[PDB]
Amino acid sequence: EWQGLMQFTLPVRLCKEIELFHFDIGPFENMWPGIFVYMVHRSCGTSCFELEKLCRFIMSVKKNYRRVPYHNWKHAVTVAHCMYAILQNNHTLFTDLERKGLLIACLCHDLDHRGFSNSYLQKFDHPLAALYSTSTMEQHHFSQTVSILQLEGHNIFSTLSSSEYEQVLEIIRKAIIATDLALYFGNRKQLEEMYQTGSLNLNNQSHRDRVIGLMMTACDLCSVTKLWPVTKLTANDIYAEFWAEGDEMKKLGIQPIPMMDRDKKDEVPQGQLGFYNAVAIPCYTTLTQILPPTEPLLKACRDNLSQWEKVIRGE
Ligand SMILES: COc1cn(-c2ccc3c(c2F)C(C)(C)C(=O)N3CC2CC2)nc(-c2ccnn2-c2ccccc2)c1=O
Ligand SMILES: [Mg+2]
Ligand SMILES: [Zn+2]
Repeated sequence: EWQGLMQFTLPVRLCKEIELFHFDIGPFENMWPGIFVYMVHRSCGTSCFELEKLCRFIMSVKKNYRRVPYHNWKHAVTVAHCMYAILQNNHTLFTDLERKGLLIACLCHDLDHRGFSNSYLQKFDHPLAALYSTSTMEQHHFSQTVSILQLEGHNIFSTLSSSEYEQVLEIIRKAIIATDLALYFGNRKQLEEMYQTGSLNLNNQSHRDRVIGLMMTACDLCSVTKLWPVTKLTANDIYAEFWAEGDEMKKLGIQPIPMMDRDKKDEVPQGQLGFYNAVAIPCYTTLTQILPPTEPLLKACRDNLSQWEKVIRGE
């Protein structure tokens, strides 16, 4: 499988489309691994990784996403593509090591997801929660990333120096942990404060980490930034996963919270409106403030919000 990837060439008709924030990978499943190779090559250079190691790595990542309704291989590549578009539109700001780390972090950020929230795992004293008390799944995702990197023929970072290697692994660690949405709220609030007091300073590593964390959230949530038919379908996948978790609670006779209850289906449009207003709009607003070229994400998020309003109002 990995050898045929080495030969892959992105069809020329997709060379312009892939640069756009709203690009939907949906119709191109057999190309997803090749699309990631393409994005790495354009963003980090063709001399960045040894091609064979990169190809082995990508295929091992793919195999370590489970067949769940939403946190699957499709989501991994979708998030990686959003990061690509952010990086391509902010060419001066990030280092070569950051561009490498962040594309890899995005592809890996939900590795071996089981379709359960951290809350679920903690409540039922699952072994992963016994191991990782906070940001439970995210620590697991990073752990899985490191395990794949340490496989024979998979160390894509083998040709970095000792210091550069630990640096990129820390970029990846922080970026994956930042995808714990519980951490986003505080991160965005701190960034908003720093922005408006004019103290935000990208020479400051801790400020940089915060900006990278917000970029990670923005990429992770980017299904809300696609054209309406794409966004609407992805919402189906998201709730399928919410409801499957709810169903697991019902197996103990336990009534789940509304968001995870398939019997509360009629409340979905209102639920989405609430989520866009409370989470997605603030995310892309703050991101656009810090990185003006990301504005198309906010524009697309606003468009989908108005679509959900129309659904609620029966228009
Ligand atoms: C209602 O509709 C939606 C609700 N959520 C949502 C999710 C988790 C949590 C919450 C949410 F709102 C709250 C309630 C804030 C919460 O505490 N968690 C758990 C998390 C803190 C640790 N996400 C999406 C969405 C749109 C795009 N990607 N995702 C997404 C889907 C699954 C997981 C994460 C994000 C969505 O569409
Ligand atoms: Mg996650
Ligand atoms: Zn994710």
